Amino acid sequence: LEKNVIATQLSEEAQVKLEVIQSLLEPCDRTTYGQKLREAAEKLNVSLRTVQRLVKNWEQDGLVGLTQTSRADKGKHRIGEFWENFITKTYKEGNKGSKRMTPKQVALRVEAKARELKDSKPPNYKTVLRVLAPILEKQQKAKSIRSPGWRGTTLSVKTREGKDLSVDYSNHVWQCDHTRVDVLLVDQHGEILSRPWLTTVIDTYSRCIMGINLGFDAPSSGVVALALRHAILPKRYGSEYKLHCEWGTYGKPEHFYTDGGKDFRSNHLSQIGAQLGFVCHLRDRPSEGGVVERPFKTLNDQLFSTLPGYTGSNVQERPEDAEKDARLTLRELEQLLVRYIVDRYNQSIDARMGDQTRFERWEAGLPTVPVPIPERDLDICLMKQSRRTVQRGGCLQFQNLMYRGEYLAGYAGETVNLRFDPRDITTILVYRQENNQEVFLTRAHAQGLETEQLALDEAEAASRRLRTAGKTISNQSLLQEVVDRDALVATKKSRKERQKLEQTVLRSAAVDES
Amino acid sequence: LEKNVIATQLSEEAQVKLEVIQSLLEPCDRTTYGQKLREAAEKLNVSLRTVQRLVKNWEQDGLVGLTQTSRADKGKHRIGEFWENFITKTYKEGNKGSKRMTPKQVALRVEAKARELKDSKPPNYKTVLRVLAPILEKQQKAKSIRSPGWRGTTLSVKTREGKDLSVDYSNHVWQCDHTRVDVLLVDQHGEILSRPWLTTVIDTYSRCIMGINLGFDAPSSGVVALALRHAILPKRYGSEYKLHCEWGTYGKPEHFYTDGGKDFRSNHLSQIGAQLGFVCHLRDRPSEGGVVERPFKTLNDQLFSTLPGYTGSNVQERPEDAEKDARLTLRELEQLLVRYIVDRYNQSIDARMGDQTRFERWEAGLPTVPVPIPERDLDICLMKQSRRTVQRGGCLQFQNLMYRGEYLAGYAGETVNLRFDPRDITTILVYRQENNQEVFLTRAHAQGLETEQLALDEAEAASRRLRTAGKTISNQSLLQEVVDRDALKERQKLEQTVLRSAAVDES
Amino acid sequence: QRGGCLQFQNLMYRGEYLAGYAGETVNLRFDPRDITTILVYRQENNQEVFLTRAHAQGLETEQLALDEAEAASRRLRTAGKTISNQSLLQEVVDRDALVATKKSRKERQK
DNA sequence: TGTACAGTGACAAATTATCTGTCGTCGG
DNA sequence: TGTACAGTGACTAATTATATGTCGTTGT
Ligand SMILES: [Mg+2]
Ligand SMILES: [Mg+2]
Repeated sequence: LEKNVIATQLSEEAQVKLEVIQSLLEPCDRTTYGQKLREAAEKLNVSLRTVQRLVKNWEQDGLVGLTQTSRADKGKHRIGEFWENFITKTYKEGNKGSKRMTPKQVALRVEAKARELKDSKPPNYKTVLRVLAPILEKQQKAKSIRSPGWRGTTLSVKTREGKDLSVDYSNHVWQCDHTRVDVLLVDQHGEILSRPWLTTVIDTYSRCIMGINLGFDAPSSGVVALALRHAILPKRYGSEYKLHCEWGTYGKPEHFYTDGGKDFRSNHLSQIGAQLGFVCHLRDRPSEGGVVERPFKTLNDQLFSTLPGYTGSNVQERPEDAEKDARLTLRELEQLLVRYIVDRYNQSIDARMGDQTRFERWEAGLPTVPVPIPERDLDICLMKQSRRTVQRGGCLQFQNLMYRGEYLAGYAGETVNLRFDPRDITTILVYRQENNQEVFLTRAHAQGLETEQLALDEAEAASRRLRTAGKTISNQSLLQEVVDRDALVATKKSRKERQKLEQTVLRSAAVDES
Repeated sequence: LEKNVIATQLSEEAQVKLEVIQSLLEPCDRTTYGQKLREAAEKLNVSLRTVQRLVKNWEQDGLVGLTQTSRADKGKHRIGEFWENFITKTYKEGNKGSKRMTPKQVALRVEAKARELKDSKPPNYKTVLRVLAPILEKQQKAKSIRSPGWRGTTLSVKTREGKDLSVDYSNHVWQCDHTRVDVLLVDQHGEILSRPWLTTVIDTYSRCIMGINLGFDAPSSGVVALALRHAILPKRYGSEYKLHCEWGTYGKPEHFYTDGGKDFRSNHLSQIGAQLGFVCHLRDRPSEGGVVERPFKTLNDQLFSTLPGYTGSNVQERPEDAEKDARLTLRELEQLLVRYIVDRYNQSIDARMGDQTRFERWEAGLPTVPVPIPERDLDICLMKQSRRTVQRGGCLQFQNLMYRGEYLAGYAGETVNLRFDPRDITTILVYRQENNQEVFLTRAHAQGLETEQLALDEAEAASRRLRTAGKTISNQSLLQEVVDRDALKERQKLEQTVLRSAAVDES
Repeated sequence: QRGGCLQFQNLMYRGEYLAGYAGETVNLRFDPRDITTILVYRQENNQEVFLTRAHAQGLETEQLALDEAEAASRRLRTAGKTISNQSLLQEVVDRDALVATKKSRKERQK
């Protein structure tokens, strides 16, 4: 084991004592000790015994023997031990759970106990503040602790299962999460809508952003599936994005690492994982998600805080003009956000490295050039209805719609896996199991509405209105209920319901991409 | 103007110059003074001309003439004006409206313009911070500015009319506004309800709290009417409040001063004010009404922060256990809050004075002891229906309910002023205009409901349900649309039940 | 830093008994001829007190001198400066500033 | 003149470990 | 070992108003 003490900058009295010690450092003759000790007593204006004591402190200890020594009672209160423990316990107990008691309130409890004990001289307010001083101080360091982070090139990710998985190359481990964007948006007229949701997908080996989905829709496994589709497929943008670089990323993960939200623990994402072959993993804590969490802070600082309609990070920062100053449509925010991610964010230097651009680290990081996946083969993203049973005459029933198709009647009594798109359920793909291998059977079409379209949400909402009204349900009556609601909304003086208008602007951006 | 300057912290070099000047205070002779200069040139390691300059700097400035003055460039920037104006206005434009541009982002705009102009030395980010530094300190100072306060016995309350009310004595100007308390309360079963609303009525002259209302209920001209009657009437509290002094505070204001909430700028408070004879006055800014507002910080600091279920003053300071650690019901919180106001707060020192309690100053500050008003005469709190007309058959129809009155058939076709209680609309007081004055006529009653009590929000909720149910309008039909929804829960009804249990304990 | 870590010359140093001092300030002493190991001292009223040793982590085994670590650090700074806030990284800043500015729709009436 | 409670600089008093004299004791 | 950007001490280079000599000029 080891120990040492070193003097800090000497005080002026300690400097003088240093000159006296140097005056007493040379001699070898008892006569010269006597001479220089007596002149040192005169120089310090002290007794000869005092100079002897000073030399002995510098002999048995360092320069810290000729600096002053602090008192033994420094940091001990002179009030009784009962009172110091009473003040300490009263403060701590006053803060259990939701309660928040101030030192002044503690002082009132001290005075109340003093009346019970008939103590004419209890600790006053300043003494209570001093007694609680270190208790309040420690707290202020514990809240502020910095984490070292990782040093680079070697990285692993801690899962909620307690397992640590390494990250070895680009597209080894993707991560994803959603946020509100801190910007208010307007419709194509200039009336306010909502703050949109931004979903990002990001590669853990390179920190390069793989894809995004920006829209008014609340988070869902459908939103995660749209974001995976954009991440995975090769990307191209028209001149209206004004890009100078290309996003240039594509291909599919080996693992997908997420929060514990229902969106990522949904059966829909699990079916996407099994078809594309990328097992999912839940993060242990939000602090393990640093690679996906931090980019939202970076976007707030570099991008969103400069745009009209900025709402601040939270209500306490909200500019009073945030609703007076909203101007961007969703299509215009996406033009800005994609220019930023392609020309700026993915072109910045990768932290934990300093040598490499984030994209260059993705591209050089690849084990091999990934083979592009044809867009039609992201049909895997369709939801599966785990079974339906082929009824007599080849019918299937799904969400109250009745479907028939080109071969189904030969399979009556079997169970088939319907695979469907929630954006348009008027046609469904039917798959069956043969030799424990799922195979394609046919496309099934909702009888009598093959020329229409219906999202699953329209069919579900119209079905509730039919059940509430007490009317029967069939393909024609369900279709009539849907087109009648859109006609009734068209009679409204605003033609607005929040979702109908947010969907109109979102769909207008979605179908302007081509 | 006068123009003086004084030196401080002189010594560090200057004591050597000071000792030189002390050696030179007198032109003793042309022969000897030159020798004193040539001697001082040993203490300062410098020529005769440096010592002659030192003596001239001393004689023309005094002690600051010993100290080295700061350079003329101090606080000026060498980057040139173009860049100094570009950097200053870029920051300012980028923090316009909702934008909050950082100096780093300003530096990026500097590099962008320098690239356009083919400059080679666009100011460095460290110098951008320095150039923007002065206009950041100003912003921080302009937020931090303290205001003094009324000092002594003289006080002039500013209104939105630019008129000031001179507050001369107790009950001259009361004040009121509302706020949330910062504690989550529970029902009598221990499940979460919501954070109550607290109303306070204060007298401006004494700063004594003259009345309160605490409840889950919403700010409304009803909650203001209830705060008014609790303030005006003599106060009684039982032993379960454990009070050791009395809230001996009552009587009628001459003026009532408020924020612009719809509770206060309302016909209902106008009619209360005209019948009680007090004038309604509007607060010009939140910062004029500190006598109402500041009771609320003191209560957070002295009372509510020390109670379980405390929620903080805002969402960034919310204790994460607040939703799990709630324990008090509305009846406990009132039994604590009333004690706090009677034993502590009204008994503490009036801060403007230092030598009176808030209650002592109120009681001594009355121009005379006011007579207690009869509890029946607080029927001026009853809401007014201004212009309903008597139908043939001696009838009045009102919020779907139909009413019959003892002389009312004499006045079919005439117009009547109806006074009613939102807590109990089974009965209506009917007044009519005669000789251009109101005269009382009769106590009309909802026919077939004389044994029954309906509050206005129940008749309203029953009417909404009845309209949407497609059933007919009648006194029972409305009662039928109450008694099921009664018997069969929704937070507002659960809140109302706990609020009712407190009102029961008031009886 | 947590777990008893210190940063010096861009290397990360781990202290042997240091972990209880996270969030505290310490001072430190080393021989410029070899900065693979650093001596950590606590600060007190007139004295530094020797606290523990600390060793460099993630580096090569060969003993690291101080001048050599400065050199490694200027090679990183030189490499970073080759990506000289390079023009792509700024060209965006005008167009971000000019999709805004152009959209003055906050209060436009007829 | 918005406002009033809790936290914070500035100063004074009682207590105690620490530095100084003076003398006595022991060693060279 | 969460994660990566904006603000910040600590040090250095370029520019300048300023302190120091040296001599010429004038007043005493
Ligand atoms: Mg999340
Ligand atoms: Mg208000």
